[PDB]
Amino acid sequence: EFQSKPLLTKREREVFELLVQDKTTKEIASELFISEKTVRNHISNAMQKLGVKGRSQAVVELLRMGELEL
Amino acid sequence: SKPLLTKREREVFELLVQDKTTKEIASELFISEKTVRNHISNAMQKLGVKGRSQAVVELLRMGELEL
Repeated sequence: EFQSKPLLTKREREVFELLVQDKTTKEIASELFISEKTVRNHISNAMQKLGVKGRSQAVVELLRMGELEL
Repeated sequence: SKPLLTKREREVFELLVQDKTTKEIASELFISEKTVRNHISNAMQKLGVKGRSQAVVELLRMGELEL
């Protein structure tokens, strides 16, 4: 309706939801049927969108924003 | 189940979730960057996880960190 689209794309969110369950990037790639490079690319793009340098800070910010659950 | 962090280990994570690099943490807590990495590693081992983000998520789960 009028709310803006989530900052994360669908696939970025899937990667992050696996990330918080302790999966390695190989396991995420295997689960999502994509290359590891693609997993890294998704993590990288999401952190450039949040303007943070590390995965920890991406997770925290995403959690603050309601874009990721736990 | 419930692993206990020392004062320093908790402090490092508390600073970590405020978007500080290890360099900055080292500066604020008046210790070396090596010592900061050591506290992080030892916390990760107590928590049974593989990286910093997983440590943060497990501490959030247990109620030992707040955002």
